[PDB]
Amino acid sequence: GLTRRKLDEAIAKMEEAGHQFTKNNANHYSISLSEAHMLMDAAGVPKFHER
DNA sequence: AAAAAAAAAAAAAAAAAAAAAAAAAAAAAAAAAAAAAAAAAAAAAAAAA
Repeated sequence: GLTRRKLDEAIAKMEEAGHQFTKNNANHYSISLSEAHMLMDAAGVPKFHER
């Protein structure tokens, strides 16, 4: 449920760190499930409890 | 000479079998539906006119 602009904001906040968004056989960003968790953990979306 | 008694006979009654008829069951189809499998059109990502 993250709009494209929100997801680009999240990856602009995240990617400059040491993390690399692992790509599959192609360049397509193959964000692992844990990668997605971390991304939206620090993306700024409050959890169902922390909100 | 005639009567009665005795003996060798047809007709009716009872039981079983073979013809046929109807219904039900096994089967043996030609047709359809559902599920499965083998390709395809908008969106997304990175390096470069």
